[PDB]
Formats: sequence, structure tokens, C-alpha cells
Amino acid sequence: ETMSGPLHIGLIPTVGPYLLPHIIPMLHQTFPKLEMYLHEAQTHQLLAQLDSGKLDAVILALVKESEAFIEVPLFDEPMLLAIYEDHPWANREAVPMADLAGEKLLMLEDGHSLRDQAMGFCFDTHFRATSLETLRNMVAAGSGITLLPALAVPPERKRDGVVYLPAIKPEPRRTIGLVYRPGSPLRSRYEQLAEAIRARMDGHFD
Amino acid sequence: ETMSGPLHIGLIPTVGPYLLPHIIPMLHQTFPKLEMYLHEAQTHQLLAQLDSGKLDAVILALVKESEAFIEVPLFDEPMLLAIYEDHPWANREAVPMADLAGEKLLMLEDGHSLRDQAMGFCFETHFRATSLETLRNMVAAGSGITLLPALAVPPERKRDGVVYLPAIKPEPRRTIGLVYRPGSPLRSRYEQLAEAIRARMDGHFD
Repeated sequence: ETMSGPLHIGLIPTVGPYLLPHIIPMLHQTFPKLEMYLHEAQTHQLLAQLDSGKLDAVILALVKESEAFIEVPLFDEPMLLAIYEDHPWANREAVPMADLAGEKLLMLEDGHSLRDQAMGFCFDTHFRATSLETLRNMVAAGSGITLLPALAVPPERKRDGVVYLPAIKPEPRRTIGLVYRPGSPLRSRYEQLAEAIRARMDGHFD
Repeated sequence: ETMSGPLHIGLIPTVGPYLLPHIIPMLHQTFPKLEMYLHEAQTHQLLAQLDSGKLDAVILALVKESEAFIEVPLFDEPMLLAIYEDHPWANREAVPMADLAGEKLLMLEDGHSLRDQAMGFCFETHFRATSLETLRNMVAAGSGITLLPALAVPPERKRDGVVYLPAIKPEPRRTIGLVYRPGSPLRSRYEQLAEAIRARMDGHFD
């Protein structure tokens, strides 16, 4: 009922830390009687817990598995390219995917709906990052290039020895949605929540 | 030139993402023939891998267990208090540890040499954050207050609904050090490495 009481939400590692600072302060001053509880795990994990009843809702990149549940699209997040300053394309304005296919990049470990989402798998490499940050910094160390969700990219085009430039033709995207168990009595609750978020993140990538 | 070849370094979650952007670009343009490989795990995990040889060096907050190895102090990192704007102390200039003696203190889960750090004695609560970020944002949601390593604190005193103010009498500290296997033939290697870092981080909190 009324937006009051303990709410247990889980976000996947590649979303939580970059999305939260944008919507949390807003949600607090719009649902003051909402007792927040932020959890963090991989998609399989968060999905299992949602099913058990441990979690009230989960925010992640919609995938095949999140199909069994009620999915609520929050926003589409584009993915930019990340390269070290000493790279040829460092001065480009955008890079077409075609230019990548012929080269290899650093990826996150299996279990992160980013590897199993990089426009199929046209992109071996017996070293995986486990965090998006560890990944970002490998780029700084000039050990390779990678794709990163827009929200994890700083406002500056260049920073800490890394350059972030648009990926186009096609622009890689992933859909961030809110997911809750079908039937849940608190269906309206979750609903307004997804509403508030969807609102605040509208036309955020312009 | 000895600083050439693949180097595998592991940082604990509460250090890596906040320290790396400060020293990685610098190390790259100081040991260009150095092939970086950043790993991330907990203190027990990293320490075990260092012993196996899987890792060349580990950067973490020195603890009792990192005693068996060669420890190299890099810098002492103070810890600030983090509270939500709507908090009484929000306008204070500093808070003595004594005032904390009785309050809602959110902490990292077991397996993080921050909890176990527990300078003083408080009230010990049944919720643990798993990431420093998930922790930071619980503060934003106004679910409690917490201590955070200085490097994980933004320049602005206030930000995204959170206020960061000094902790004093005493100022909580932790020592970040580089650790490598005793005997290792590349002893000099690691040595220069810790040198470089210690240099760049000298007087970073003044």
C-alpha cells in the first residue's frame, strides 16, 4: 500500500554504483516513509533471491532469464568505447563497430550481463576483469580497450589516462528494467517506484 | 628497464577503485614496458593467491595476516564520517568518536578489513553492505551513517544527498601497503614499484 516500510532492492554490480546516486536522493524525498535496503549480486543471484522472496525487487539489464518475472523497462543505456590516450582513435569523434571486430578487447568475467551482451560475440582472451572499475583501469594501464555503460562514464571525454568516445553503426544498447515476482500483493508499490525512476532518467542521455 | 614484462597486482575492493585512478596513469608513463594486470578480491583471497605465486604483489590495508610476507607501507589513509543531509551533525565541523558510541552504524560485511578495523567500541544491527558503494548509498537513503576511507570520499563536503565530515579524537586511520613474497627474485622490481607509489601519494591529505 502506501509507500512506507522496509524495501529490499538488489542491483547488479554494473548498474548499482552508477545509477543509485542519480535516483536514491530523489526517491527518499518522494517516499520518506520508505526504508531502503540495497543489495548487490550477479543476475543469477539476484534472480534466485527474488524468486525465494528474499528480495522485493531487482534492477538489472533485462535478459532472457528475467522473462519469467514481471519486467518493467526503466531506460535504454548506450555503451561507449574506452581507450587509452596513446591510442590512434584517441582523436576520433566516434568509432563504427566494424572497426572493432578486427581486434580484441578486455571483457568482464562470465556472470556479468555485459559479456553475454556485447552485440553477440563477434568480439579467446584468458584474462577477465571482475569489476567494471578494475576493467576501466586496465584501459588506463594501456592493456587494451573496452565498452562501458554510459552511466559509468565521466562527463569529461578524457580522464585519468582514458578517452571515452561514442560507438556507432549500430549504437550498442542494453535495457535497464525493474523486476518483481508476478502476483506480488505490492504490485502497485513497485509500479510507482519504476514510474519515479523512469521519469527522472528520461532523456538523460542528451 | 628491469621494469618490463607482465605484472599481476591485486587490490582489495575498498582500495583498488579509489586508489588506481591516482597511480595507474603515473606508473604507465614511468614503466612503459610494464604489462599491468589488475585483480580484485578480499584480503584472505589475495593473500592466498600471493602465496601461490598467482599474484606478483598485493596492495591492501596491512593487517595481522599480511605479516608473514614483506610489508611495504605506502601511506596512512584517514577515515571520514558519512551521514545524510537531514542529520543533526550535518552542520558540524567534525565529530569526536565519543559521539558515535551510541548510534546506527552501517558496516561492511565480514571479510572486509574495515569492519574488523573497529577502532573503538559501540553497540555490537543486522544488515551488511557488500560494497563500499552500496554502503555509501544506504547513507543517501537515510538508513544510517558510516565510516569511509578518505580516497572514497568526494572533494565536495556535500554531494548526492550525503555529507562527509572529519572523525576526530582519535582520527581513524588505516595503513595501505604493498605486499610481496619474501625471497622473490624480483624483490627490486616490487621495491621500485612501492617507491613510485609512495612518492606520488606523499602528502595527499593536506
